[PDB]
Amino acid sequence: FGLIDVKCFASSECWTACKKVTGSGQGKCQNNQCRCY
Repeated sequence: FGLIDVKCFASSECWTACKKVTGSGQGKCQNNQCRCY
């Protein structure tokens, strides 16, 4: 679904990230990248 490359500080950031772009705040960080569903 959502896959991005911006530095995760935590999965919970990916939420605000995915939300900033779209709103689809349901996500998880990988390593230092991040993904929404």
